[PDB]
Amino acid sequence: MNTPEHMTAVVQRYVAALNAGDLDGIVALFADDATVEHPVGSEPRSGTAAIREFYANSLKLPLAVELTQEVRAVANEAAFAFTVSFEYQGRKTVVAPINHFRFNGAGKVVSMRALFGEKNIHAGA
Amino acid sequence: MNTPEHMTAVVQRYVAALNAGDLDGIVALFADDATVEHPVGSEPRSGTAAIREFYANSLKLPLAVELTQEVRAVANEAAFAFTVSFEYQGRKTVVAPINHFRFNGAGKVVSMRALFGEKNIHAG
Ligand SMILES: C[C@]12CCc3c(ccc4cc(O)ccc34)[C@@H]1CCC2=O
Ligand SMILES: C[C@]12CCc3c(ccc4cc(O)ccc34)[C@@H]1CCC2=O
Repeated sequence: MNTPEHMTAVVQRYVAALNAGDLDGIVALFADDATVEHPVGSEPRSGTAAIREFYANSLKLPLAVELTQEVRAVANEAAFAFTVSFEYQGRKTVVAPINHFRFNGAGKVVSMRALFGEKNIHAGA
Repeated sequence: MNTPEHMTAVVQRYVAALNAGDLDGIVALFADDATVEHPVGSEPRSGTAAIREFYANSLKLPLAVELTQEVRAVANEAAFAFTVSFEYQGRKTVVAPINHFRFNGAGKVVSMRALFGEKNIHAG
């Protein structure tokens, strides 16, 4: 099994990597054949190239990402509450998702699902 | 597809029914063919009779429950952060899971999963 400490560390490193604008850092958390599903209910992005593309696009704006509560880690899975803040043309957005990671045997992430809706996107005006 | 309003209010009723020790009310939120998996990793209890006994058992001690952040609701799913507290034999325990609901076409919860580890169980 994965250890909860390893999963929690991966979640923390993922946030730090977002904050550092570190694309290779993020992508390396993932399995070769992982999936990102963003938002929940959309067609999952699949494989390294599509994952790299999703995060490359995500990082076009400077992000302030913040783990808002302790990570919840059990078996081969982790879930976490966080915020992602950004600003474009003088307009602030704070999104509050809850994300879910499944890990494989090697301790790599095999799926990401980002669960959030419109009521979780918060504007500055 | 379910409304985020509806999935959100269901999360509120759930928390309320836990606080109220209102067993019938927790159970009515779930579909006939729902399953509950608590903690993620265990064998899912399945169907109305097994779900009721799951709650009946948890409700042997009075539960103090509260959402610690906004609900997230999208597509047919909601996820929520919360603490659940109880007191037995002179010890207070606080657990902080994140739960995940899937809803069916008719607005009932057809799947629940409680995500928490040892580090989310707190002994004061
Ligand atoms: C600034 C601008 C008009 C307004 C505007 C632009 C780009 C992004 C924006 C984002 C906003 O949230 C509000 C206004 C703009 C244009 C780019 C060039 C231009 O004239
Ligand atoms: C299962 C639960 C979340 C976790 C939890 C509950 C009750 C007692 C518990 C006791 C524990 O040692 C660990 C976790 C729980 C809640 C009852 C309803 C609910 O959603």
